Amino acid sequence: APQQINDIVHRTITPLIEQQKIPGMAVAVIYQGKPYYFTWGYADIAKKQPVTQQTLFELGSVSKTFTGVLGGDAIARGEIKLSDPTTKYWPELTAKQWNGITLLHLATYTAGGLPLQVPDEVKSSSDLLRFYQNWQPAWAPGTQRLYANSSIGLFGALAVKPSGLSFEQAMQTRVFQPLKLNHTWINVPPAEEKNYAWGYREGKAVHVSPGALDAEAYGVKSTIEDMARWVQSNLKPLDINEKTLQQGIQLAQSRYWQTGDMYQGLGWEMLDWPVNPDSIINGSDNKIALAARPVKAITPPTPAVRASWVHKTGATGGFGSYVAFIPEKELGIVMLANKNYPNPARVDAAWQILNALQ
Ligand SMILES: C[C@@H](C(=O)O)N(c1ccccc1)S(C)(=O)=O
Ligand SMILES: C[C@@H](C(=O)O)N(c1ccccc1)S(C)(=O)=O
Ligand SMILES: C[C@@H](C(=O)O)N(c1ccccc1)S(C)(=O)=O
Repeated sequence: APQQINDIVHRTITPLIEQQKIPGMAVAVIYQGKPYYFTWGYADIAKKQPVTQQTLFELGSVSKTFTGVLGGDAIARGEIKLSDPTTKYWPELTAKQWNGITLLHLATYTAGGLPLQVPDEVKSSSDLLRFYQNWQPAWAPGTQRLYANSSIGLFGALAVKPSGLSFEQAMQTRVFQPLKLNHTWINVPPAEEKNYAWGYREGKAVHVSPGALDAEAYGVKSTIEDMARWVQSNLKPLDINEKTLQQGIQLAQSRYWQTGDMYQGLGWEMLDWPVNPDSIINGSDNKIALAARPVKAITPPTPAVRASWVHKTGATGGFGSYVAFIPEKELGIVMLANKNYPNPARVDAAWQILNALQ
């Protein structure tokens, strides 16, 4: 590999792994249309299985970027509009607080205080309906952002309804397959089980537990190679042959809301490049990232801005991931680990690497 890339990546990631006690890690740097891969440690400690370029990691909330692009593709297909009322796609949602809550609000966490999690007690479809029917907003729509699986997860479920496809079938056929992400999964198939890393939490091997809206909010598993291809697809949407997917990728990077110095896309979040590293590093801490914050509407949304830092953190109980890229520089990074270690450590490492290369 180019020595600059080798050195920049190793000098940043080796200490990170040591400090954070990460059992296994894979990193991709995407530099001018080419990926460079690096791996460390163990996918399975007990079985002594190393992390390889074929190891599957749980992406956790990085999955929301796939959800956002799938939703973008459904808009491009003319199947949904972000301006449509939620009730158009879920007519059983008759409670009055839903008047004025659109798919845009669901997609961007601005419905007015939908909770981070769907309650664990929600086990059935009828339970889910009751939950949303009985939910009371703290805020008028389009006024406060509160990061929420119950928000974007419902967006993903509704976005695919006109197609008649299940969320998994829509994702596979409309996103994974056209982009040749052949080792990216909502449900890991038996053929891939030998590559599926264990997550580690408090010294125990764990995989993500089933939950309502899991696929839509945090349920994708992928390899470092497929994730590098995902970054390249989001860096160069016009190279995608399928018109609706090409458009959907771009719609996910449109800037719909601003809070502080960040802009909310569909799944993706964006800041102007060059960024203040303190703002992305400190801003990534859950003390800010999961907080309720006022939003300014961007009226109308800015189309995807080339000079942006585009990124997403995400975790499950046993995994921690980060993806960031800068379209104007054709530059990106993917960091996948089988421990949920703090967001700011991820973002700090990514910025050190990308800043040294840009
Ligand atoms: C960088 C550029 C491209 O596709 O070559 N564009 C882009 C802008 C934002 C995000 C991703 C790509 S584009 C289609 O505006 O010219
Ligand atoms: C906060 C969020 C994430 O970091 O991806 N979630 C999480 C919460 C606790 C532990 C691990 C992850 S999630 C996937 O539940 O939304
Ligand atoms: C992330 C997930 C998991 O099992 O890994 N968990 C979860 C549990 C209930 C609802 C949503 C997510 S978690 C946060 O306990 O680790």
